[PDB]
Amino acid sequence: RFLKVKNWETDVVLTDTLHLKSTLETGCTEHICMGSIMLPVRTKDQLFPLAKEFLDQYYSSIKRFGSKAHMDRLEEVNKEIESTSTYQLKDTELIYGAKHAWRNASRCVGRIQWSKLQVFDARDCTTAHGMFNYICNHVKYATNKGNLRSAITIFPQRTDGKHDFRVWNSQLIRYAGYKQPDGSTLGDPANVQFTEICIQQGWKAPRGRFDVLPLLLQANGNDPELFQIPPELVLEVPIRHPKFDWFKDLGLKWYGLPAVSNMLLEIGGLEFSACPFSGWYMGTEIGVRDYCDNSRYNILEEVAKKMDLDMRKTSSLWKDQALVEINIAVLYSFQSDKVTIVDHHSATESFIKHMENEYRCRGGCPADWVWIVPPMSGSITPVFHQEMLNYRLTPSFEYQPDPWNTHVWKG
Amino acid sequence: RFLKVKNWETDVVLTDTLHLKSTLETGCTEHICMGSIMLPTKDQLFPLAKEFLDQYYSSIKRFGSKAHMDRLEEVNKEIESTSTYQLKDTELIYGAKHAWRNASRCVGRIQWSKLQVFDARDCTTAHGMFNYICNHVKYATNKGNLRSAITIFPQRTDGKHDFRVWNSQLIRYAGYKQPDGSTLGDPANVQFTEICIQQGWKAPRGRFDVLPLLLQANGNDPELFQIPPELVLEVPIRHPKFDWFKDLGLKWYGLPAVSNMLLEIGGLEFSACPFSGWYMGTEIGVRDYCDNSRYNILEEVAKKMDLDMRKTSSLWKDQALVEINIAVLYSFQSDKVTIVDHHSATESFIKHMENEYRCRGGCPADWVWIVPPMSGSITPVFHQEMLNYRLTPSFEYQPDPWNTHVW
Ligand code: HEM
Ligand code: HEM
Ligand SMILES: Cc1cc(N)nc(C[C@@H]2CNC[C@@H]2OCC/C=C/c2cccc(F)c2)c1
Ligand SMILES: Cc1cc(N)nc(C[C@@H]2CNC[C@@H]2OCC/C=C/c2cccc(F)c2)c1
Ligand SMILES: C[C@H](O)[C@H](O)[C@H]1CNc2nc(N)[nH]c(=O)c2N1
Ligand SMILES: C[C@H](O)[C@H](O)[C@H]1CNc2nc(N)[nH]c(=O)c2N1
Ligand SMILES: [Zn+2]
Repeated sequence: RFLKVKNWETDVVLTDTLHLKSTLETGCTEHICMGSIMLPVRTKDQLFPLAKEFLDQYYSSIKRFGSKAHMDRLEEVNKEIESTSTYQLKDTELIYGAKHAWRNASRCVGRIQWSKLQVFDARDCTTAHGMFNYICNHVKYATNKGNLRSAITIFPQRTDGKHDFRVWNSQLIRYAGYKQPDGSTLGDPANVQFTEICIQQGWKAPRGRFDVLPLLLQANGNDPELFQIPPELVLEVPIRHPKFDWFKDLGLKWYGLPAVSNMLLEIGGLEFSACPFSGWYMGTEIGVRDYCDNSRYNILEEVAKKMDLDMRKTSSLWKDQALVEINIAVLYSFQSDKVTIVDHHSATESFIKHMENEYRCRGGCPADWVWIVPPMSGSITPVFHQEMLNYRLTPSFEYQPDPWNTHVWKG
Repeated sequence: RFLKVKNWETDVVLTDTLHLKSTLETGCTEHICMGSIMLPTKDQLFPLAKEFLDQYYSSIKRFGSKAHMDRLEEVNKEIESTSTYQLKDTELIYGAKHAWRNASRCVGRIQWSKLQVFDARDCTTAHGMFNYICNHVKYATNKGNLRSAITIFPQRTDGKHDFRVWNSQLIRYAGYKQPDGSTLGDPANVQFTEICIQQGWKAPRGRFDVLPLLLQANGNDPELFQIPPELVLEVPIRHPKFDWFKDLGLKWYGLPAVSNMLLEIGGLEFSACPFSGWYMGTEIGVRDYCDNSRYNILEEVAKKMDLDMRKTSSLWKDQALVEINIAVLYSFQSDKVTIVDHHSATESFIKHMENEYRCRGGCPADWVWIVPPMSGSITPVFHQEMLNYRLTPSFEYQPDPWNTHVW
């Protein structure tokens, strides 16, 4: 069956057939759409079909489907599963797997870059000190003195689910938030709980507005251990505005490297519960969300005051005005310091090109519209007007519950 | 089977049960989500009739009363005999209000119960349609102080005797195919503007020409009517700070009035039910003024503000978009024509969502339409999970009449 998507700005009509390879479920039914819901141990029995599915995909892509090497590899995996109960990915399969998880990430506007992904193989890792080193190296390689390169580091897969590798941080680099006795927060409000855990675990907190949190790392199902990224490995950008000279005295800065560490990479049935990955920012992730959610730094008031906007009625659009100025300041700063960043206009445009190309070359591109359209100026970006189809392909990145909810404490 | 919705800004969790009475299909499956697609006999009539009357009598606290069973019988009898039935005034008023209450794509539903309903079921001709519509326009406009209303022409019969209002809105500007190659007026309306010309309209060929109504009665060929100019309240667009804004020659109309939808109540189909409320600012300033395929004035505005249009990263589009929208609100306010801004309106839908969760057990909402087309994440609806499902009575899209009318 063929499914058509229309762009209402251009009238371009695309045809999806790739949704026919979709496996996992969406959360939706014929009676309810759960399209705006944020969140809508594996036996031999289920594992070989998944391995087989993945390996048929790998071997088609390299143009060897049906070859001896393909059959022999099916055979080899088959055996390994029924004798040790799991199996090991080859280097080529792991690289391919991790690229495709990104390619299949329907909530990711940056996918035009999916084939340029430096894969770091950390499957020989055994301790939390080992993980630290691996993560320091990724951070240095990815940062690259401001010329950001996309990368992922992949630690040993799940075994019995009692011996998991996890990164407890939700991003490798993030600012502490501290809830004060008066009910206010210093630093990033989103990170308060993580920051209490670290403090509990022994971290001595400076207690400023921008403290880079320590990594909290779990190897082999063991209790997590604290480590401090070397500051010289943490590129930061002070934020200033091209026209407004008072902007800088707001005291704002941000880190250059966005690096998601709390997700689970599934490849061919295997579960990599520690796979920190990193790319580069779209400006609005900082200027819209990080600075301007009420539940984050919430600097909109202070910025509108200083621009002397009429603040006594929402209808002056003072919030909208302040938000655009802040975002200007974020792109200006990153650009001035030569730290890679992309604006939301250029990023949505690249995506639509990527999306069309994926339809022509792959029969589709699963895309989640709620996530792809930027969180300011939606309708003046070309994705707003693009119909999309959302579906789940493997390999894939998945959410997992935070580890402090599920960890069996040892000693 | 009971479903939770979380607000990520407040942590407020609401529990939806209303979806279990969801009747129609969404377009999604367990394999594919279609959340972002624009358009995803006697034997069926009685169930539909029954389901509706059941909710009506429940609403008036008379579920399973003599009056209730008596009516179910009376309707059951009318259908068996006539193949259709007629709604009581009270049923029709309740049905229209609930079609709006159930509009998953409408941010303005806090207002659903203040809807003045005009029963035009006795209408027989286009001239009659025209009279009813002018009365609707004048009543709803109310010299700038807008009031919600719907006018309801006679229901579908054998489907070759449909009443349709061919315009997509009661009041829209003309769009013209030009020798130049570009587009004069509103490009949304080009086709329809040509159908009017082609039935005899005398286009004045300007940027802002109020289109003539094309009305169809009892499946007849449609006719033209010029809404009296003095009933069309228009607003000149100026900026509270930029003196030059005026010189762009921008105006919009005060009355948003959708006329191309099909209202379905208890299985009955009202193919002509133009309805109107009042504008959210962004509807004119973001979409009407700034869409590529619309008036598309951002470049012209950015220029007058002397912004750096060399690179997209100066955010020149975004800056101009805010100002264009500031001017829309300011103008409507200055001329005292009701408008709501997107902050105020989404904050209202949130309180209305809460009320519906506690009073009705839920609220179908299409997040993709609810979240404004500018500044999404700074409005509270950005962070609010929503469930989308189809309840009846409802408004539905229908084929544009010309594609269908046997001429
Ligand atoms: C090249 C630079 C990249 C850019 C500009 C980019 C852009 C984005 C943005 C703006 C989001 C949504 C964040 C939000 O608004 O909450 C996102 C989500 C995501 N991206 Fe990327 N991305 C990039 C690289 C990558 C990489 C390297 C990966 C992993 C290989 C990745 C995988 C994902 C995933 C899994 C999500 C969903 C996150 C979640 O569900 O919490 N992206 N992308
Ligand atoms: C009272 C002020 C009202 C406000 C502020 C309002 C707001 C809106 C907005 C902003 C949209 C999205 C429009 C778009 O972006 O295309 C919309 C859609 C809609 N509203 Fe309202 N509304 C109002 C009154 C009404 C009334 C009186 C009705 C019916 C009685 C109604 C029913 C609908 C329907 C069916 C849609 C979806 C139309 C479509 O799918 O194209 N609304 N509303
Ligand atoms: C590699 C990468 C590049 C890039 N530009 N952006 C991303 C993803 C972004 C980066 N900053 C945070 C975001 O990750 C998701 C954060 C929130 C998501 C979330 C999802 C589910 C539940 C929840 F609580 C939160 C990743
Ligand atoms: C009553 C009302 C008030 C209000 N503020 N807004 C609305 C709905 C708005 C009025 N202007 C645009 C929108 O009407 C329908 C928009 C287009 C929808 C559409 C649906 C299917 C196909 C298509 F081409 C277009 C209705
Ligand atoms: C493709 C997508 O479904 C389409 O562009 C939608 C997106 N959201 C919208 N939201 C509103 N309010 N109005 C619209 O016309 C649309 N168009
Ligand atoms: C409720 C809703 O699904 C949720 O708040 C989403 C909306 N869109 C988003 N879009 C992006 N890019 N990132 C997000 O975190 C969210 N949050
Ligand atoms: Zn869906």
